[PDB]
Amino acid sequence: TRAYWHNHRSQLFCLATYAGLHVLLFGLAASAHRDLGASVMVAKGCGQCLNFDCSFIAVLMLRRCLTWLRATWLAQVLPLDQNIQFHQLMGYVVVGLSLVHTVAHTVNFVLQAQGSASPTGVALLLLLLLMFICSSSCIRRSGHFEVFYWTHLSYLLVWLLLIFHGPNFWKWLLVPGILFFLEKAIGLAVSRMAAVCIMEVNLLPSKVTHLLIKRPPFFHYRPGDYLYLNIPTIARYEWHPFTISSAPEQKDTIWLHIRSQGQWTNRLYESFKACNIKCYIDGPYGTPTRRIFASEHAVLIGAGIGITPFASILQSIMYRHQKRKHTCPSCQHSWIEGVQDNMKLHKVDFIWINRDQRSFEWFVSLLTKLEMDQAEEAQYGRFLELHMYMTSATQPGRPDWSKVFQKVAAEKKGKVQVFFCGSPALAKVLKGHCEKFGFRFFQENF
Amino acid sequence: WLRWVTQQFKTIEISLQEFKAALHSFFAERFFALFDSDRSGTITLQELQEALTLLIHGSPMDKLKFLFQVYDIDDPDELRTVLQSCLRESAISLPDEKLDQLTLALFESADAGAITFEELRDELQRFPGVMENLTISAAHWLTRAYWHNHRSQLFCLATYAGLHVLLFGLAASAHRDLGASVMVAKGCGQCLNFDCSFIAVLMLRRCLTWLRATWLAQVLPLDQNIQFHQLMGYVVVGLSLVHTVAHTVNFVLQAQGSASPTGVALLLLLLLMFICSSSCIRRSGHFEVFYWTHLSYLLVWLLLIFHGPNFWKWLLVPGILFFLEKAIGLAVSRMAAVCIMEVNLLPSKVTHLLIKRPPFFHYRPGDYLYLNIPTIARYEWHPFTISSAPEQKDTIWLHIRSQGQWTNRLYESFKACNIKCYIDGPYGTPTRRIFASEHAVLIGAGIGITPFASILQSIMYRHQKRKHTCPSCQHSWIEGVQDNMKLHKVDFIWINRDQRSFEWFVSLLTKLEMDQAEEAQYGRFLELHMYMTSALGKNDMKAIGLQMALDLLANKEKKDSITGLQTRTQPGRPDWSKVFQKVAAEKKGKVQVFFCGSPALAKVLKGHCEKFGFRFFQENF
Ligand SMILES: Cc1cc2nc3c(=O)[nH]c(=O)nc-3n(C[C@H](O)[C@H](O)[C@H](O)COP(=O)(O)OP(=O)(O)OC[C@H]3O[C@@H](n4cnc5c(N)ncnc54)[C@H](O)[C@@H]3O)c2cc1C
Ligand SMILES: Cc1cc2nc3c(=O)[nH]c(=O)nc-3n(C[C@H](O)[C@H](O)[C@H](O)COP(=O)(O)OP(=O)(O)OC[C@H]3O[C@@H](n4cnc5c(N)ncnc54)[C@H](O)[C@@H]3O)c2cc1C
Ligand SMILES: NC(=O)C1=CN([C@@H]2O[C@H](COP(=O)(O)OP(=O)(O)OC[C@H]3O[C@@H](n4cnc5c(N)ncnc54)[C@H](OP(=O)(O)O)[C@@H]3O)[C@@H](O)[C@H]2O)C=CC1
Ligand SMILES: NC(=O)C1=CN([C@@H]2O[C@H](COP(=O)(O)OP(=O)(O)OC[C@H]3O[C@@H](n4cnc5c(N)ncnc54)[C@H](OP(=O)(O)O)[C@@H]3O)[C@@H](O)[C@H]2O)C=CC1
Ligand code: HEB
Ligand code: HEB
Ligand code: HEB
Ligand code: HEB
Ligand SMILES: CCCCCCCCCCCC
Ligand SMILES: [Zn+2]
Repeated sequence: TRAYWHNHRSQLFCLATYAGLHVLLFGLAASAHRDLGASVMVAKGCGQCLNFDCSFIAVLMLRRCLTWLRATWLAQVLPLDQNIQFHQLMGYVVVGLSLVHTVAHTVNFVLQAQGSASPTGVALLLLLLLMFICSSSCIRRSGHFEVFYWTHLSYLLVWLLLIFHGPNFWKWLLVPGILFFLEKAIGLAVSRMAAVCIMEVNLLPSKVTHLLIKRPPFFHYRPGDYLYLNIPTIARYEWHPFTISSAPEQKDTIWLHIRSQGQWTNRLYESFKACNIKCYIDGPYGTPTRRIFASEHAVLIGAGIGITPFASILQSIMYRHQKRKHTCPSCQHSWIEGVQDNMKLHKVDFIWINRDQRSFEWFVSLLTKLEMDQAEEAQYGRFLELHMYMTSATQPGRPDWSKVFQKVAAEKKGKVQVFFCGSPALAKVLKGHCEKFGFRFFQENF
Repeated sequence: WLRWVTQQFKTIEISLQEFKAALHSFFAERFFALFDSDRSGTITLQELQEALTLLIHGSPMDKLKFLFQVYDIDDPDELRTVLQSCLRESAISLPDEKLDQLTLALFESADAGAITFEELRDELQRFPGVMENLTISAAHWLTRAYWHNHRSQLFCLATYAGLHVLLFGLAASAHRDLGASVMVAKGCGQCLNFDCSFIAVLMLRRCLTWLRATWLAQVLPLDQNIQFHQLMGYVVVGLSLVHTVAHTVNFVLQAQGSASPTGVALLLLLLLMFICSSSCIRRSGHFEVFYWTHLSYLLVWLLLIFHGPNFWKWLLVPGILFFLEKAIGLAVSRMAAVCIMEVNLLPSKVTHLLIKRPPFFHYRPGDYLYLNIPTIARYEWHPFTISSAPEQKDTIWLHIRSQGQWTNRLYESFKACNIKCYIDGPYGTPTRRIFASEHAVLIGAGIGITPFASILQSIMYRHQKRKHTCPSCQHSWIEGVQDNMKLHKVDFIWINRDQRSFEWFVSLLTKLEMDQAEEAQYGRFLELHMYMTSALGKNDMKAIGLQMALDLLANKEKKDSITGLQTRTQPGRPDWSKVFQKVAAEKKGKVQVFFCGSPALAKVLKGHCEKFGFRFFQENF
């Protein structure tokens, strides 16, 4: 659709520039070997393309530097949450190109039939087929992940073999390769790790587990800071990110809501379907959101399914709001302090738009809780308003942004803002509606 | 002891001149007069022996009689003169009315018309232990030291010299066949390829900050990068000189195209930079002229590309790193066209900027910033520590001390507002570990105590923002914790030679302490200790007499006259045993020490913390 193109705009640009660079290198090597007949030309071309891919696959799968890029607007412009299913694509392309390359050189060696390169080539083809065989989803689907890791560790020996197999290859391999080695060196046992222990585990409906891990003493995170969880019982060497779904004012534990959407998280749900186990979290990462707490009548709008950090944001807002309701220990006169200047809000909206509540029952329960929490406080003033839409049947059907925005602009609470977390098809609509009413728009990357 | 006395006497007849020279002042004159018992002006061996026996081996009554004889210049006028001489020796800069009131109080509390010697002893009896502890400061008579601090800089200098002798030998061995000329020429060629390449990667004003926060700042020096860079420049000039003379001797031996033209060009360019980048160009010149002339590093690198055939191999990494960082820094990268709200000139040539806090400017307590002023130096960017707590929402302070050519020129110019300045936002190590503790002991030794001002002001702001008062009953009560500061007490121990440029810090701590001293009746939350070690120690008889009036003035006013502080200022170095014992005596939580100073005290404090079980820290700033 038109909005499919608008959302996938930043994906199609990257895919097309990749295909363009491939055809550029292919044609460059084609021209430089036009003299040879139809077999070493395509072979040299595919060789150049393989150099490029077999080099940059690693930097495509760079873990630590990718997080640092996710914080800036760079995450806004190009999609850097897709690195895994761009990595699998570049792997498939390496396999296809290496296969056609072997076919080209074997046809050439047959035509010439009418060392260091060829044996190393056979071994390289065998290893690439090993990785492409023991790295497909059928290997992690069944509950063996360490087999996958051990087989797919052979990229090291593939790089070794390829160093003294392609003449100009080490030039390509060096910079991404040295970046990869640097990042694997920075990441050591307990560099930013912590051997925290699960204090409890719940199993909410819709196959979502609700980890209550034990808070590490010196672990301080802003609301919305995701962590990279690791559970040896499930998979020893996998590190899947997860968004902390508990307001930082939680001093005892750290929640994590882990929705079943794959092979690791499914393994987690099924395993605990049978608590104190080992976990190794890796720090708080994510965008700092002080623009919300330093605002008035913020309008948090979360669409799609990237709204787990809004649970943390809303719980932190309501905690810091309850933390300004004083009562005299003698007169019992309860008076409400004005702004604390660490949170400057006078109202909040929350418009969660989705297609259903398939996986988010914990979210709906938490929002009813935070709405009933101040429901008796609504006698003088309502702080948190909840607008939840479903668009498939709670006000069913898509909203009317003119209507809800005019309802916002109806009463005067201050400088109305917007914060958004969703599909860029809707982000520009919100930017247009937003500067129409003088609402200072913002957009969040999570 | 007779041998030491004879040696000391032989070391100087010993007239009053050599006496004052060995003793290192009107007190010195009185001592020279009272030492020669025969009033002969020269100190014989017998007179010096008797003086030493009466001072060291003499009883406290003998020392008291000697002090009384030295004090009676013939009363209040003599006491005032002696106290003035002592303060001149003690660097105690007090007002004339302050000294008058001190002399009056001393004459009131000591004279029971004239200070009687019996009355003098009866009053000195109030001084506990000072009787036996009475000892003249002149008797004080009876390198790896700075390497202990330089154990990290000398590491860098040594590895640098090693990585030069390595390249020199590597190039000399490969070309030993050439006779005595091209060997050193090619050695210097390689050393130049290294220095002219890395001298700029030393100047990373952006990546160093990221490295300044890490423990790499603890292991190797990251503040003295400018001096290491100047040193590498000096050795580039020296090496270029020997390299040109090597090639010219080679040429004249052979005579007995890129080489010669680009050689002359690089030689002249490096000489131009070495001339227009000395101290004199900025002491009495335009910082802009310095910047423009010494911008020629681009031209030097360029002409070096097609002069050293394999030089670009070196220049690849540092050149691209330098240009990457320079491109990251753009006109609105993180700059902010901040407007000075107002400036002051606090004493000791320190200027005090109040720059208007940008609306979207959030800094932790103790974050520095790279201030620039297009009026002082158009292009230089100097770092400075925010000396205003974050909870202060109106303006950002900056306490800038004249310690060079930029800051000094700033002070001079303002000595003659709404100007433009381009700060570079917050930096620095995180400081939340100071707030998440109990009875933290912030110790600031040396000249790194500007962020402790910010931290103390933020701590007191939060403390005052956890004191409540009901609008109805007016019942005032306190809270337990605010979840952003869990402290229960703070001890600020501040060692320095003198109050030279920190009287603003003094006037700030006075404010903090007295702002809650009237609440210390039920609980004291911040304890201020201030040590000016250069002041005369409480063991010196003159210093004993001076304290014998300072203490009375304190009891009269309840304010230590030196600073108006509620606490008293303790001259001399601290006995960390007693300090940590007093810390451990009371129980306010898990003690945590913090520190910012020279490693010489870092090791002492780490040893004592292991002795007393306190989790010593040392923040990097
Ligand atoms: C910052 C962030 C926070 C997230 N928080 C949550 C959360 O709280 N709850 C939740 O249910 N999901 C969350 N996800 C998405 C995802 O479900 C988990 O991150 C995790 O990747 C699931 O692993 P999986 O076994 O299902 O992956 P697979 O089933 O093996 O892979 C299928 C999908 O998972 C993605 N994926 C696989 N490995 C990774 C990886 N290492 N990093 C990122 N994506 C990966 C693939 O791109 C694809 O979309 C988050 C993603 C990100 C980027
Ligand atoms: C994080 C930090 C915070 C500081 N805060 C203060 C403060 O609040 N008040 C204060 O009086 N001083 C402070 N200084 C020290 C110093 O006075 C200033 O940093 C300032 O840069 C000195 O300028 P100058 O022109 O006098 O130096 P110059 O006269 O130009 O140089 C002489 C000395 O200054 C150093 N220096 C010169 N240029 C720089 C530069 N760009 N960056 C760092 N050092 C340089 C040299 O290494 C040498 O030690 C701080 C230093 C650092 C590293
Ligand atoms: N960098 C990128 O390229 C990014 C891409 N994405 C894209 O996000 C998509 C997520 O799938 P999905 O979440 O289904 O798509 P959406 O993100 O469009 O669904 C989000 C919600 O917005 C609602 N919505 C869309 N337009 C309007 C409107 N005009 N008025 C009111 N409500 C509206 C939809 O309702 P209904 O479902 O009823 O239409 C849906 O429930 C992925 O396909 C991915 O490609 C995500 C992030 C960034
Ligand atoms: N990593 C490094 O190499 C660093 C080095 N420095 C050092 O900072 C120094 C600055 O001069 P300065 O700050 O005077 O050097 P110091 O830090 O040694 O002097 C600072 C204060 O510490 C006091 N002091 C020193 N040793 C003791 C002790 N054993 N017991 C009690 N008090 C003590 C001094 O008292 P008194 O003056 O009375 O002796 C002085 O008041 C430079 O010489 C430099 O070497 C600075 C930063 C880091
Ligand atoms: C270069 C070479 C190479 C190649 C060819 C490849 C190829 C591939 N691949 Fe690879 N990978 C790689 C190299 C590679 N690769 C690396 C290096 C990585 C990273 C890992 C780590 O870090 O450990 C990866 C990673 C990876 C991953 C991740 C895991 C997680 O989750 O953690 C995946 C899934 C993949 C898949 C794949 C596929 C499917 C393919 C096709 C065959 N991979
Ligand atoms: C990785 C993937 C891969 C694979 C599998 C392969 C496989 C192969 N191969 Fe190769 N190659 C390659 C990649 C490859 N490859 C490269 C990259 C190169 C380089 C390119 C250029 O040219 O640059 C080559 C190159 C090459 C050559 C050329 C030589 C040189 O060194 O120069 C030849 C002959 C070949 C053959 C071959 C064969 C026969 C095979 C199978 C057995 N290869
Ligand atoms: C060519 C190369 C080079 C050389 C040889 C040099 C050499 C030198 N240098 Fe230099 N620098 C440089 C390159 C250089 N350089 C750079 C690149 C820089 C940085 C700048 C910027 O960043 O802008 C500097 C920077 C610099 C500075 C800084 C400024 C401020 O304060 O901020 C100074 C002072 C200097 C000095 C010097 C000296 C004294 C010498 C000796 C002559 N230095
Ligand atoms: C800047 C500093 C510098 C300077 C000034 C110079 C200056 C000079 N120089 Fe010199 N070089 C150099 C640095 C230099 N340089 C280098 C670095 C090189 C290279 C070395 C290698 O091996 O790398 C050379 C090189 C050179 C050579 C060899 C060959 C080529 O490379 O082409 C020669 C012959 C020369 C000469 C010379 C002369 C004659 C002069 C003066 C005029 N050198
Ligand atoms: C099939 C989807 C392709 C998406 C391409 C994403 C590119 C991510 C680049 C990440 C660089 C670190
Ligand atoms: Zn009351």
